[PDB]
Amino acid sequence: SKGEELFTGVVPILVELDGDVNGHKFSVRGEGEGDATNGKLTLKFICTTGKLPVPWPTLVTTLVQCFSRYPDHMKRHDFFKSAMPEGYVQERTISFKDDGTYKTRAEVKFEGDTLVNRIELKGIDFKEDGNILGHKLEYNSTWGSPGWVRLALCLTGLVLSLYALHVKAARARDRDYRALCDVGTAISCSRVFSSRWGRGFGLVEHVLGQDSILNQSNSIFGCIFYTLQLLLGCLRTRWASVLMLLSSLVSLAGSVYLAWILFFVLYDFCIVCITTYAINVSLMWLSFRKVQENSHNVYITADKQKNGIKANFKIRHNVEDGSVQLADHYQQNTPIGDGPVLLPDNHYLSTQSVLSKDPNEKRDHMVLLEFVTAAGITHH
Ligand SMILES: O=C1c2ccccc2C(=O)C1C(=O)[C@H](c1ccccc1)c1ccc(Cl)cc1
Repeated sequence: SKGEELFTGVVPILVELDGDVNGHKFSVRGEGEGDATNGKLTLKFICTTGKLPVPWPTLVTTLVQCFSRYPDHMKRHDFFKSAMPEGYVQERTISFKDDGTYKTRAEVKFEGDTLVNRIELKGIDFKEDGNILGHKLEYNSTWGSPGWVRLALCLTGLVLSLYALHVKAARARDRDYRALCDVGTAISCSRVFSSRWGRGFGLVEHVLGQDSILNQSNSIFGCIFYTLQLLLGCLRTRWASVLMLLSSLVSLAGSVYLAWILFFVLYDFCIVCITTYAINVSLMWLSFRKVQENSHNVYITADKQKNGIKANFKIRHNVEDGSVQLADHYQQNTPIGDGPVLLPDNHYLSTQSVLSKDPNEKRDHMVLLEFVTAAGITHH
């Protein structure tokens, strides 16, 4: 499109937002530059009216997708650049799960040589004690709390593993030892842990042999597993999530096998064993959900009825208590001018944000670095 030649250089950016959230009114100004060739934008935002009544991360999506890098084979699907320089109107509803809602309207046009994004934001039905009005979101921290849930599952698993190990040693030093989990002649964790399936899952011998250092009491694997689940719960990166998922899968397989042993070989209803199986399914589901929550894509489809596009996506904001806050975005773009625009096939934008602070800025502010690439259409 013709508007493309407006984006091959470095473009200055002005962003102006006036907001009102549960009656707390505020203004934000941002300035910076966009480099669509690299899909890179760098902007600094100031709250001009004082302290921002909402967390900065929640405003990132509102505070210029024409700076996305569309690969050469997808240039015919770049609506945002084709609406320039006249621009487009971008409207959104952002629904925060179990809390309030943002409603936004923006005009994005060229004024002289400046790309200008002017926004009105109205937020309603927010909880004063919630994560938003309560300022409980993490800004950019790379480690933090694991969350009450993960903490309970992992600590419980760790204590039960510790006691299991203690039982195995005590029973090995005394046949008449009766454990806490020795409930009856048919419920004896002592008998379970001291069975050959109590070491290396009764499998490590047949593969790596009996001297292998992997031939540890199953509860040793328990200690390491729950410990790593708990520390990985403290990291805020993709790879920690995948590791949590893989370890959860291994624990799942081992738990299914050990349950089969419990009911069809040992004829034992080991209450502590069933409990660790349940905890392990819980962690399986949590790591599965975590991996799903890792996706940051903007899903774009053409809207012929408005000669523009529509998009929807989910943002997950980290909460200081270790939980996550969902923000369901629904988005509409319509051209301002009357010249031709590109209506794309289905695709998505992949975006990466880096939030930081300016050590020299005394006003409430956000430094933002962003890389955005279009994808979702295979080049073949
Ligand atoms: O030694 C064991 C055994 C022998 C026969 C039948 C069942 C089991 C176990 O549950 C197993 C455990 O003790 C052990 C376990 C049981 C109870 C509490 C903490 C740890 C365990 C290890 C790995 C997984 Cl993934 C699940 C459970």
